[PDB]
Amino acid sequence: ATFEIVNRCSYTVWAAASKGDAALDAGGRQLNSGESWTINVEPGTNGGKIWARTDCYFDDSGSGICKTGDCGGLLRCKRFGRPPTTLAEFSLNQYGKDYIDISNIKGFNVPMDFSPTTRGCRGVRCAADIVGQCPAKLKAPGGGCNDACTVFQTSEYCCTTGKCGPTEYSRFFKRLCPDAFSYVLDKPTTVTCPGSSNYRVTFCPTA
Repeated sequence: ATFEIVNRCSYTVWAAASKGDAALDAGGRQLNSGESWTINVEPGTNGGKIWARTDCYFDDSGSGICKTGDCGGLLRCKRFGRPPTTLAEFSLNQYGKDYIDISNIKGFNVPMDFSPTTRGCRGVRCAADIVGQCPAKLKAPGGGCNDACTVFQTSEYCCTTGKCGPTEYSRFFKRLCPDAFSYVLDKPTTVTCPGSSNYRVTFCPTA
C-alpha cells in the first residue's frame, strides 16, 4: 500500500514511519514546507504508525536528536517515537479490511489529516490548535502537548488494569479533537476501509 505523506506546515518536519520493531520503507525523511514523500508499506502490516518530528539535527551518518517524536536519535526510525506525538495509526489487510485512526494517547505535536486516496471510506482529522490551548500541567517545554500518562504515570491515566475511565485531561483532547482517541478505552473512532486501500497523511491540513 502506498502512503503519500505531505507537509503543508510552514516549517520543516521530519516524517517517521515504523511498526515498533522495524521501519516501514526507509523509516524517516526530511520534508520541507510543501514536500511529499511517497512510501510503500508491506500488506499485512499490523500496528504501523506515522508521525512527525520537529526541530531535528542529524549529522552525515544520520544520527542526532529531535525536540518531539525522537525515535532513539536516528533519521531513519525503527522504533516508536518519544511523546508528545500526534499519531496516524493503521493495520492493513486484517481479515480483508484496513483499519485507520488518529490518536492523541501519546499527546499532540502537529496537526494531521489521514485519508484514503482510493474509494469507499472517509478520512479522519485532528487539526485543532491543541498546543496553543494545552492545560498548563501538560505543556511540554520541549514543544507540544503531553498526555496525562507520560506526565503523571498513574494506573488511572495509563489504564494499567484495563478498567480506567475518562478524566479531566482526556476530556481536553476529546473536546478539541473529537475524531481522535483521547484515552486507551475511549469509544473507538477507528475507520474501516476496504483491504489494500492507499492513503495520504497531511501535516497541518488547514491554513
